[PDB]
Amino acid sequence: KGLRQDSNGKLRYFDLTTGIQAKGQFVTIGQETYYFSKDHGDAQLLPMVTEGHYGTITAWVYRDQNNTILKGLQNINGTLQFFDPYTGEQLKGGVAKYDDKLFYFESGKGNLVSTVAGDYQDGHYISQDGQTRYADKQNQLVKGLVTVNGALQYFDNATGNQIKNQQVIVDGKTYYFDDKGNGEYLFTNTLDMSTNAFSTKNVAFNHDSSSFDHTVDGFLTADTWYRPKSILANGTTWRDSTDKDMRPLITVWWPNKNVQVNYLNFMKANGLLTTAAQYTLHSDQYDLNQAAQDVQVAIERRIASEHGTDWLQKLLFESQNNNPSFVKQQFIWNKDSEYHGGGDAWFQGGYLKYGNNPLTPTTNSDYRQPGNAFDFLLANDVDNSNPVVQAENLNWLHYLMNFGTITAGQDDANFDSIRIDAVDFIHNDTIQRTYDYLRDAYQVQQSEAKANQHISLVEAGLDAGTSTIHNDALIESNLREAATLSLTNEPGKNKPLTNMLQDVDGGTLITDHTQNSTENQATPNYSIIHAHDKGVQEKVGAAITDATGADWTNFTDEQLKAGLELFYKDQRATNKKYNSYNIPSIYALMLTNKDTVPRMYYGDMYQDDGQYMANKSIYYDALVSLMTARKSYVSGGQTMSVDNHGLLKSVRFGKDAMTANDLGTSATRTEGLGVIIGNDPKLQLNDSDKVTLDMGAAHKNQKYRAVILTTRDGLATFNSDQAPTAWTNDQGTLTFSNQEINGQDNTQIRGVANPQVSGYLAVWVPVGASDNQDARTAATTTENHDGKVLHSNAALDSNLIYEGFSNFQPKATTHDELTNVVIAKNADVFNNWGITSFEMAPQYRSSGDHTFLDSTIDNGYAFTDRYDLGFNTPTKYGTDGDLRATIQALHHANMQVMADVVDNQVYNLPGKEVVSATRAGVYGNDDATGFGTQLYVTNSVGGGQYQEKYAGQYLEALKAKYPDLFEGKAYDYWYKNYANDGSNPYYTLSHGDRESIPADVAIKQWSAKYMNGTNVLGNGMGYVLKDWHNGQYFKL
Ligand SMILES: OC[C@H]1O[C@H](OC[C@H]2O[C@H](OC[C@H]3O[C@H](O)[C@H](O)[C@@H](O)[C@@H]3O)[C@H](O)[C@@H](O)[C@@H]2O)[C@H](O)[C@@H](O)[C@@H]1O
Ligand SMILES: OC[C@H]1O[C@H](O)[C@H](O)[C@@H](O)[C@@H]1O
Ligand SMILES: [Ca+2]
Ligand code: NA
Repeated sequence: KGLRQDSNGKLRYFDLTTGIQAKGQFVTIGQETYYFSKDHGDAQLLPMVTEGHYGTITAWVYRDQNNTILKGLQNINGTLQFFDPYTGEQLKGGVAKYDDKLFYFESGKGNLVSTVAGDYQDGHYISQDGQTRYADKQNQLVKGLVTVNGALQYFDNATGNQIKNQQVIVDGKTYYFDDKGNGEYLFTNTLDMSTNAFSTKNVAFNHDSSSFDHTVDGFLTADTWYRPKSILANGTTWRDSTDKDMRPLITVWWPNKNVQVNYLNFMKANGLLTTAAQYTLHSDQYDLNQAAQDVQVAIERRIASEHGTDWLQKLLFESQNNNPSFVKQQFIWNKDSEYHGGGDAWFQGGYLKYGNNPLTPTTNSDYRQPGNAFDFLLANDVDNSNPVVQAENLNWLHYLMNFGTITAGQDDANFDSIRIDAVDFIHNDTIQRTYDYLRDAYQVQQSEAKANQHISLVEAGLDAGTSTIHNDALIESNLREAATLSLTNEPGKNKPLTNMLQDVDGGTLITDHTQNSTENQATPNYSIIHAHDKGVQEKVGAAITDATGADWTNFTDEQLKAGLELFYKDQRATNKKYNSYNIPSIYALMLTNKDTVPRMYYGDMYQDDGQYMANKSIYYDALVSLMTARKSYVSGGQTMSVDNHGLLKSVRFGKDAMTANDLGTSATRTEGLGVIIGNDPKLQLNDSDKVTLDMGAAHKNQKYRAVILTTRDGLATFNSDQAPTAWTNDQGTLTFSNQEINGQDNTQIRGVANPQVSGYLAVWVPVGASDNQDARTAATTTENHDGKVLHSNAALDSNLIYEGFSNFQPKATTHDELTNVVIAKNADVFNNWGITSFEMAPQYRSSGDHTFLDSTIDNGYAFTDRYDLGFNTPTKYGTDGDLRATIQALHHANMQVMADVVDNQVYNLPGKEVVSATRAGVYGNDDATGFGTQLYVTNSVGGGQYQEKYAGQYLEALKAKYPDLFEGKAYDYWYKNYANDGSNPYYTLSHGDRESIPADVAIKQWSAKYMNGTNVLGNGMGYVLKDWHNGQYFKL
C-alpha cells in the first residue's frame, strides 16, 4: 500500500508489489526521496539539492548556490551521494555509514546503489577445502557482500568461499568480481514486469521472425522493433495490430533498472511524459512500470499525429544535439561495459575471443587454437588452425606465386618468395605447411642454387621456431635492437659499442663478428635498422601529434603533411628529437658485416614529403656509396674489436681469405675493406695515440682509398679511387691518428656531431679494383645433406634485399607517380646497387576504414579482399596491370620479387553474426573483466569480388599435383621458454602434428566460424538481449 502513517503519525513504507516494509533503505516516492530507519522503519526526508555545481580541490566535491562545499549524504538530481564530513571529498567506489549501516557508492558516479553487510580491516584470508575464505578478528568466517581492506568482495553465503572472476547477483544488484576477487557494481536489476491487462497487450504477436526486426541470427538486439498483439491507437483505443505495426522493444522492456530509469527521464526530457515525479534507482518498480505505460500514451498520440514512427526512430536511436543516442548513453550498450585497454591490448583497445554456445551453431568452432606464442593483433583474427582455412591459405599463396600466369598468362610476372607478416600470430601448422608448398613448388631444399632463387623471410627473430628449425626463411638479426642501445640515441645516451661484436637474441648467438672465419654456422638472418613499421611509424606519429594533435593511427592528408614537414626538418638537423642518430654508421655495419642479408629501407633513402623516389634523404649518398662498395669489395672473413678509445674496428679480408693470414687469389688483393665507427662526438685523441685497422696478410704495403670520411658538416663519399689515400705497413696495418695523412682533409680521427654522424665514421678500400669488380659469390648446385634450406655463407651474404615502400608515402596524383610505375622505370637502378631481392609492399586493396594506421594511409596491410591487387581501380601503388609490369621489369633486371603474405587478419567485413565472446589480450589469454562472456554481434561476413572468384579455385589441382600438402604430418620446431629467475630464455625442441586438410571446401566469403576473434567494437555487454535475472537469451 505504499507510504503509510502509523498510530503515532510516523511514516512507514510498504513495497507496492510485495507489501514488505522498507527498513534500512531509501525510497523515492512521487517527488521526494526518504530514508527508512533500520529499527522502526521511520521516514527521514532527504531534501532535494538542485542548485550547485561539481568542482575540485588541491578530488571531486559539490558546491551549493553559495559556493559552499557539501558534506555527508546528499540527494542531488535524483541520486544519493556521499561527501567526506571534513574533506568534502566525494566517495566513489566505497562504503559509508549511515543509520549505523553500510551503503556502497559506485565507482563511476559515486551514486548509492546498495547495502554492504560489513567492513573489515583486521581479519585475514585463509585457504580451506581448496578455496579462499576470509576470517574476521574472531577467526569466524565472513559471508556475503562485504568490503575488505577497502575492496568490495563476495563470499558465498553457505560456504564462505570467495568468488573470483564472476558476475554475481546480490539483493537485486549485479556486480563483477575480478581475478583477485575485487568487485565493481554493474547495474541494478528490474524487480519484475507489470503483469497487468495493459502489459498483456504489449506482448509480442508471436515468435516468428516476421514479428521482429534488427535481429541477427535469430537474436534480438537493443535496436529491435517488434509487433505487439495490440496497439493503443492515438493513446486511447486498443485495437489488434496489423503486419504493418512495429514499436521499439525498448519502449516496453528494459534489461535493467538503470536503463528503465534513464529511459523515463529521457522521455520526460523530450516531452513525452508530463510530471513532477522523480525516477531514480530507489523508485518503486511499480511506479516505474506505470510511468512507462503513461509514456506509451504520449508515444501513440504522437504516432497518430505524425502518421508514423520515424520521429521515434530518431528520438531513441540517433544523436540529437551531438549527444550519443539514448541506446549509446546506456552502460550495457556502449564501450564502457567492454573494459577496453590493459597491457595486453596492443591495438584498437583490445580483443574479443570467440567461443561456442548451443544457440550459435553457425558460428561455433572445434578449432581456434593459437598454435603459437601470440594470437590477436588487429581487426578480425583469422583462425589459421582451422583445416579449411589452411587450405585457403595454400590457395592464396599459390595465387600470389602465379599471379601473372593466372591473371594474364604472363609467366614472368609472378612473385618468387614471401614475407610472412606477423609470423608469431598465426598457427604453426600453417607456417609449416606453407614451407612445404615452397619445397614442392621450387625444390628449395635441394641446394643453395634453388634456395637462393626464393629467399623468404619472416617478421620475427629466433622466436620463430618453425622458420629456424630447418632455416626455411630468414629471421631478423638483433642488429636493430643492439644499434638502438649503442648508436641511435643522442649524445650521453648510447651504451658502448662492445654490444656490436656479437649478434645475440636473448643470449642465443646468431653470429659472432669478432673473428668470423667459418661458413654455414650462423642462423640465416636479415639485418635492418628501420622498416615501414619498426623505428619509424611511432616517431613520425609523434611529430604528427606534436604538429597537429591528431592521433598517430588516424589523421588527414593535411595533418600528415604537417607532421612530415616537422619530421624531415628534424631529420636534417644535428640535434634530433624524433630521428635516429648515426644512421649511415649503422648502415655501414649492416652492409659490411659477414653472415647476414641486409635489408635497405626505402624511407632511409627517400623522404615522404615527396612522391615515390622524388625527394632524396640526407643519407642517400652515403647509403649509395656503401651499397656500391659492398658489391665491389665485401667478401671473405671478418674481424671486429673495440679499441681503447671506444672505436669499433671491422675488417673484411676479401675473396677466399677467411682469416687474417690467408692470401686468397690475386683477386683478393683489391677486395676487402675496413670500417671505423665511434659513438662519441667529443672524442679526441692525444698526439701519440694511433687507431689501427689490421687489413690482413693479403694487403701488406698497399694503397687504400676512402669510401666514406667524416667531415665537419656531414660525410664525404667517394665511388672511385679518386679519393684521399693511406698505406698499410708491412703487416697490412692501416694507421690513423689525430693528424691528417699527407695533409688530406678529414683523414684524421676525431669525434664530430653533425646531421649524419654523432661520433665517427670512415670506410677504406684497396686501390686498384677493376671497373666492374664484383666481390660476390655465386650459389652452387651442390646437394644439401644437413636438413637446412638456407645456409649462411658467402653466396647467401651476396644477396641484398630492398624494402620498397614507406607507410607515409603520399597518394599519387598522376599515373607516372604511382609507385609501381616508378619502380618499373627504375629497375636498373636497383640492379646497379646490388639489390637481388625486391620486397614490394603488400599489394592488396586497402579497406580504407581508418580503424588503424594501415587503413588510414592505405599501405596494403589492412584489406577486406585478399585477392584484389588493384583490379578495375588502382591500390595506392597501381593497378593489377601496373603490378605485372613491375614484377616483369624487376625480373628482367635480375631480381627476385617478394610477396608480403598477410595471413593474420581481415578488415571491414560488413555482414553481422552472433558469436560468444570474452575479452582477451594478444596472447589469446582470457582477460578477467566485467564484460564476462556474452553473445556478441560481430562484423564478420564478407570478402569481395575477387575472393569469390578465386578462393578455393586451385585446391583440387594442388591436391592432384602435390598431394603431400593435404596430408597430416609430424614435424619439429624450436620453442622459446622463459625463465622465472631472470636468466636468459632457452629453446627446446617441440613436436607438432598438422592435420589433413580438405580440397573441396572454398572460403568464398569469410564468416565467424573461420575467425578466432575481433578487435572490440563498442556495442556493449548487453547489445544482444537476454534476461539478466537468469542469463537466458532471447531467440526466435
Ligand atoms: O564540471 C564537472 C563535470 O560535470 C558534469 O559531470 C558531473 C559528474 O561529475 C563527477 O564525475 C563525472 C565523471 O567523473 C569521472 O570521470 C567518472 O569516472 C566518469 O564516469 C564521470 O562521468 C561526479 O562524481 C558525478 O557524480 C557527476 O555526475 C559533466 O558531465 C562532466 O563531464 C564535468 O566534468
Ligand atoms: O590481498 C591478498 C589476497 O588474498 C587472496 O589471494 C584473495 O583472493 C584476495 O582477495 C586478496 O587480495
Ligand atoms: Ca592471429
Ligand atoms: Na613463382
